[PDB]
Amino acid sequence: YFQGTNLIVNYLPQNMTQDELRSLFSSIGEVESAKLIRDKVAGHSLGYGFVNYVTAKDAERAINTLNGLRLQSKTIKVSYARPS
Repeated sequence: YFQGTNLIVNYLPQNMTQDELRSLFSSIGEVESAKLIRDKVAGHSLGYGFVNYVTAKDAERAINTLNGLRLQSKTIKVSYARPS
């Protein structure tokens, strides 16, 4: 089974801010960094972000707890950020 600290969070609502993203994930455990991706020109969210936990165990708990969470008209996807 895969262990890691780094997550990608997809299908976030357009009005979710980086601070709200950080907060949601901070409820599980200590967050090393949370970054909401936005567009260059218009400042609008691209609807996804990266959340890295201090501990691997907390990233796993974040996936199990928050994957599939329904926010507004979106079902979010939380997974490990892995290459390919």
